[PDB]
Amino acid sequence: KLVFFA
Repeated sequence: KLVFFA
């Protein structure tokens, strides 16, 4: 899994 917030 890969989750990325900006």
